[PDB]
Order: sequence, then C-alpha cells, then structure tokens
Amino acid sequence: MPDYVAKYPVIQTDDERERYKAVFQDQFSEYKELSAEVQAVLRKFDELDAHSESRQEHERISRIHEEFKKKKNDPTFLEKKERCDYLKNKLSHIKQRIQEYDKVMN
Repeated sequence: MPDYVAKYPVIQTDDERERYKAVFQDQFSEYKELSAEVQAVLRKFDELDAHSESRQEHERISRIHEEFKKKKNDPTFLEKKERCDYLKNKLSHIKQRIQEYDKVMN
C-alpha cells in the first residue's frame, strides 16, 4: 500500500544495499531531528503540569487548559507527528530489507 513498499523491494545486489543504507542514514537523521521537536513540545506540557478549589483559580486554570488544547490539537503539530510515524515505518522497512539480504549473504 505505501509508496516505499514498491520503491524498496527485496534487495538483489550489494549496490542496491548501499543505496538503501544511504536512504536509511539520510532519512534517519530527519526522523531523529523531527522527533526531537515533538518530544520537546511534550516536555513543554510536562513542565507546566509540574490547595483548595477557588473561583479565581478555576477560571485561570480553565483559561490555561484551553490554550494547551489548541497547542496539543494543532494541524502543523499533528503533521510533524504524522511524518514521524511515517519515517519510523519507512526506516523499519528499509532496515528489514537490508537485514533480510544480510542474513542471506552472511
């Protein structure tokens, strides 16, 4: 179903292996760098999270909660997350293809 599957079939030659390795290395750097952002945002949520109920405070908390909901549910952020989930999948496939071939060629 996804694009890479057709693009990365069973490896036949060492040249094709080195090509797959190269793509894994480039894309892996993008993945690592992208995850770093996402995780840092999740850290942002953690720090704020890190008495008796009052009228004033409840309103302030409610205002803060709403602001975070927008941040958590942000189309651009959700796109960054979707790319990580794609890259994780793409890289596993390429790694699996190299390993399969590697087992066969000792």
